[PDB]
Amino acid sequence: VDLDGKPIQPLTICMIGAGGFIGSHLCEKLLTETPHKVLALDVYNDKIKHLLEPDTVEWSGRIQFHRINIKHDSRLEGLVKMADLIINLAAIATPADYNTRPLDTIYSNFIDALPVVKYCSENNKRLIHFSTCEVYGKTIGSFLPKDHPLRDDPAFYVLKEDISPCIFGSIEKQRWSYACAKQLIERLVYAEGAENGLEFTIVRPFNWIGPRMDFIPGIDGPSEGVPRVLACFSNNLLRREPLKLVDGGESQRTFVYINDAIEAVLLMIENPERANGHIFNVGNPNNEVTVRQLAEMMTEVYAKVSGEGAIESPTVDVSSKEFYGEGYDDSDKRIPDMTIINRQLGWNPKTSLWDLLESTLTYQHRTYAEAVKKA
Amino acid sequence: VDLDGKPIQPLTICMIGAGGFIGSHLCEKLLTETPHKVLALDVYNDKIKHLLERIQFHRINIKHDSRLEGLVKMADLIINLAAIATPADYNTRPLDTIYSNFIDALPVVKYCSENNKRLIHFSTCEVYGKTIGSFLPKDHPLRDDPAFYVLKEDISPCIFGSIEKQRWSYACAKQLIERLVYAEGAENGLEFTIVRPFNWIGPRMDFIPGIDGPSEGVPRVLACFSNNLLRREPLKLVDGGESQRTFVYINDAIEAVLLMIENPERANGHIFNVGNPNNEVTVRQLAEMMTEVYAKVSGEGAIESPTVDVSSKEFYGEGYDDSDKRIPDMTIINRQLGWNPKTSLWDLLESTLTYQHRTYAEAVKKA
Ligand SMILES: O=C(O)[C@H]1O[C@H](OP(=O)(O)OP(=O)(O)OC[C@H]2O[C@@H](n3ccc(=O)[nH]c3=O)[C@H](O)[C@@H]2O)[C@H](O)[C@@H](O)[C@@H]1O
Ligand SMILES: O=C(O)[C@H]1O[C@H](OP(=O)(O)OP(=O)(O)OC[C@H]2O[C@@H](n3ccc(=O)[nH]c3=O)[C@H](O)[C@@H]2O)[C@H](O)[C@@H](O)[C@@H]1O
Repeated sequence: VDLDGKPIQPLTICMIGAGGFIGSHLCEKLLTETPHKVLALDVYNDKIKHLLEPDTVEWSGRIQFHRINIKHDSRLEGLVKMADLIINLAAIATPADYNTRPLDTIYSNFIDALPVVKYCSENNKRLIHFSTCEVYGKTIGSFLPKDHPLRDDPAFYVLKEDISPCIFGSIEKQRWSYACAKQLIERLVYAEGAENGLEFTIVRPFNWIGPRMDFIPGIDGPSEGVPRVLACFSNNLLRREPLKLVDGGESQRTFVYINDAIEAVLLMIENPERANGHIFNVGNPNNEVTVRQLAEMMTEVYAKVSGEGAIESPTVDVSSKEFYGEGYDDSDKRIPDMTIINRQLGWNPKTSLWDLLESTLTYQHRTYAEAVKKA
Repeated sequence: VDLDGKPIQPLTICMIGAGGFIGSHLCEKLLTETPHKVLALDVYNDKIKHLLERIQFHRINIKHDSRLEGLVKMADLIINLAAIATPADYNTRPLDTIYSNFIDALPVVKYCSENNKRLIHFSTCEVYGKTIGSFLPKDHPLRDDPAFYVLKEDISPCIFGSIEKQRWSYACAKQLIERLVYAEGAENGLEFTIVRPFNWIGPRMDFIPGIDGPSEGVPRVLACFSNNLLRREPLKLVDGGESQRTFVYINDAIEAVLLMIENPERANGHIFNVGNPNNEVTVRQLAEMMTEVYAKVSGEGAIESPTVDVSSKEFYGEGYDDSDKRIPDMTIINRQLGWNPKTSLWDLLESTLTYQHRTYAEAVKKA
């Protein structure tokens, strides 16, 4: 039964990038908590093998992998035509190669999505596009003098979806390649919703954290790979190295437990009366920390989870030239405004930062420790 | 002879959107002041008809025309002006705007990089969008620090409205194309230069509605106010015309572009603000100043109230938002090409409105 009060008609859902971090967890909540049928499209299925017929036949029927690459594969339009609802996760989304493979980044996050949008509008299918909190980029507050009082006015850091600006660095700062592409795709989807009648919903994850995020370098992922902080630190703690802090890890972020976030997405799927039209911050404003804090807190939790204790210095500073490369720039403070999502879907994040790290690092320890020993 | 000191080897130049406002004036400076050969590509040639009986029109639409890649290969240097650039239909045809300013340019960029041709892409000062200063409280002292309103090309941010503010459709597309061109210059070896016009003003800009274009069309402020003065109506000021802009005489600007063409040792790599920081006014001021000049130029005098306020809902439509203050920086351009705008605002309006009066007045009477 939906929020409006109506009963929930089941759906065939075309999920693109469904073998990803967010994809995989979504498949789980859909299978376990709902009637819906999933078409899982991705180039890899590693993270959903545990749910495919070969590894199990408990969900034979209601999920179907299709190894497709949407860059060029005729098969796609038909697969879309096959479903009632398309969810597009398929994207390069590691900051690491926004300034290093800027063309592939732009093509990934803008160009390769356009077809998906063509087909949804043509065939009158509903679209859920996954954008990012990086679309807001920098916080107006960030340009005020150090410790200027205006920084304390929420006016200057809260990121409201209907009115806060999209602020990026100059062109030479190639990290914004990703954000600018995401901005344009949102603008296009919104328009297509306006010029044409596209039913759509756009999701801006603020730093979703849980298992399967990215990869541990050398194990599941590569050796010279560079993921996103959770994965990065995770590796540091497992390998018993210190945690590399980029320019002293003074940026801030707000982390939300992946489970909390998936509930949000579900509410959107099942209440199109209230999600069609809108853009949604999915984040947990209460779990804010600096990156240095995330690191400290993660070492503490990890010691709890591991048994094994501290490290001499558990962190170290490193220049962004050294770490990220040439044209790095950074989002300074993500704090989601929860008026729109709260009003439309009644959503709120239940889970604490400490709690979600206890959860996530136990998954990390139980998965990667016998492995990282044999290496 | 170039700035570096070298002599200038002549060039075949592929100019796309060459029958446009900027296109047309460029063809003139190339023909009259230089050795270069021009390939003029456009769907329309109306504004180059006068100089058409070293220049070769090709009625080509770049959206889909095989002919293009060969035309590009035909030249040494490509200049891409071809773009929807009227604020009017950024919030009203957002798809066509985005496709125009991002997607349709991509092929041009494919061919230039593939075939090792030099590219000059015309972007815009909108790419900066809003000034950081715009978010400080009314009359907050920090607004006076140039830190908060000058738009430096290598470091100032691109600040746009939320998504629902569809005017930024245009700016975001232009931003991404710049980012891609710059990326292609980095990942691949593309020789390129990007131009950010700040409000270039002069002769064949846009159209007069009902004479040079659609009766219900809506161009840029020069053309809009030009029509108001010619038709003897008041000048419609959008939300009291309190935004500011800096206008540069079209002739001054074209000199800049030429310097870039003829001095690749200094222009390859860079992004350039072409504007004239000294000619800043609010829109209300531009209107006042234009009515004054026009009275001078026309003979005919004032109007009772010569302006009137109008809501942007009423004027521009649904998702309008606005660049608040353009004031270009010039350190880069000035350092690379030695360029500076000679011409005054009043002077350039005396010039432009005399062209307007001599062109549109017998016409507007007969209507
Ligand atoms: O998960 C998200 O919601 C967002 O995460 C990333 O953006 P970001 O958070 O800036 O980048 P991360 O690499 O996760 O790290 C956060 C910040 O911590 C720092 N960091 C990261 C990694 C590390 O090992 N050390 C470190 O100090 C950097 O400032 C980095 O920008 C993606 O760019 C967005 O697409 C995505 O929506
Ligand atoms: O000339 C430029 O360099 C830029 O001009 C336009 O941007 P913009 O200046 O915002 O818009 P205009 O319609 O030219 O008018 C400027 C402002 O004057 C006001 N206006 C305009 C017209 C009118 O009749 N009345 C009026 O009050 C509005 O604030 C309007 O945005 C384009 O957005 C840019 O592509 C271009 O590079």
